[PDB]
Amino acid sequence: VMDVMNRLILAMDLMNRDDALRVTGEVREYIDTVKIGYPLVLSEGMDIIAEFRKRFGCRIIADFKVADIPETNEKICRATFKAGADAIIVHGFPGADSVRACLNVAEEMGREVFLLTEMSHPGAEMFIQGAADEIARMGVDLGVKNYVGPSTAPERLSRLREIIGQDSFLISPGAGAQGGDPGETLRFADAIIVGRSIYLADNPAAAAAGIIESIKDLL
Amino acid sequence: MDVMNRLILAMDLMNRDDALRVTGEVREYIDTVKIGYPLVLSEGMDIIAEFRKRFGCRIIADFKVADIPETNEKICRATFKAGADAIIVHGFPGADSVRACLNVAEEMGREVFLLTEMSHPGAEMFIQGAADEIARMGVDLGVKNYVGPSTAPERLSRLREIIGQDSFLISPGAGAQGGDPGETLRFADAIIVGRSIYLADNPAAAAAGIIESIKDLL
Ligand SMILES: O=c1cc(O)n([C@@H]2O[C@H](COP(=O)(O)O)[C@@H](O)[C@H]2O)c(=O)[nH]1
Ligand SMILES: O=c1cc(O)n([C@@H]2O[C@H](COP(=O)(O)O)[C@@H](O)[C@H]2O)c(=O)[nH]1
Repeated sequence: VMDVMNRLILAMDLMNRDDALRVTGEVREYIDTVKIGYPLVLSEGMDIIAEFRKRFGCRIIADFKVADIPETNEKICRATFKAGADAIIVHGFPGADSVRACLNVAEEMGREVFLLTEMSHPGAEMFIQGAADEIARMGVDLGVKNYVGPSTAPERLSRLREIIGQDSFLISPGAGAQGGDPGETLRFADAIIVGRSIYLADNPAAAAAGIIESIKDLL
Repeated sequence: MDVMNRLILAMDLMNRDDALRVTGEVREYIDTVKIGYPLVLSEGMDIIAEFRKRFGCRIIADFKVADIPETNEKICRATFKAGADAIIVHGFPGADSVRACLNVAEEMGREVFLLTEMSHPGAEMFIQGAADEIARMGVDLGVKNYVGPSTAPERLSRLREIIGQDSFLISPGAGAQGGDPGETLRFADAIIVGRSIYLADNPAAAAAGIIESIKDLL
């Protein structure tokens, strides 16, 4: 499994190239894994992945929540890996064929798929929560090894870890700004994803170091 | 929304030169183009302004927005800054995520399309069972624009029943995926068509032919 420094993944959702680069550079000593999503990619282009790889010693997870038909999923993954992303995040709710399309490209291209099985925000309760156990089990059946589950619902996160087993790799957003607790989350997740708590802080470095100190015994 | 010939081109080619050439070849038949991540992630968001400059077409950004509300807001803002007229959003992540998109669209004078049910076989596993409830959620939220599948006309008809005749409904899956243009337009306002046109030996003749086959529905 990828070796995530300090069990901490920066969610770089600033939409300005200069700011994203400044903040990411400032926390570089604490984090070697960066999640880049559409807020930044749609603002600055896929070349932002190239610039991050040039500037920092960071793994790149493309948080694109892939959610299309299999044929379109295939193209999205091909474009994303071509640009230099190490991994891509895909939704499981569109079903098994859509997930397998992504797995097949990642296999061909030598990269990784993460499966998002359940989400951290209130709206996740309406439709996703009820499908989550089955989406997770479908992931296991398809051979998915990397997963995403919510920091804001420890009870649900614990169940996800059960389903996927101790050998699978699990990352979790929702600590900090959304109210999730880093320590409790790391009881089940391999790494926490953290965005605003860090990138909106007056001192992103101090904020990152503070999170890390709070979980020191877990490293 | 007034779509020429009830036909929306899904431009999923991933090369700028081919995308522009093929769109130019069928321009006389359409005035609405769906641009998705295959083209955008390959060529950049500047392609949206390039299409408007070359064709003056309306642009629907098919980004299947499916994140938390805060991120959805950022995605729509970036998308509309690029010149998109409309954006397609998933309903499965729930109401707050959809409302986030509605807010930005209102702020920038754009439209949100709610994808309530999909066209491919995997849609049966999780989406189909939620689809009616997602459509009702759209109605509750004041959504007026919807997306549903040409490959399942009985499901598309049910979607039309829920949203009413006043809402706008577009539908992918005709052609390559096996849907029928004429049957689909019994329920949808417009059909979305990609491969049947953009992979055809002669895209212009392909578009013309589809239109010929539905000429009585125009
Ligand atoms: O269920 C999920 C899945 C996500 O990818 N995310 C993503 O994780 C990040 C969380 O950032 P933040 O720490 O600012 O709340 C955002 O990029 C968001 O899109 C989430 O918040 N909840
Ligand atoms: O349920 C859906 C929703 C879609 O947006 N689409 C999109 O509609 C287009 C269909 O293209 P095609 O005519 O080549 O099958 C693709 O861009 C696809 O991503 C779909 O096929 N099914």
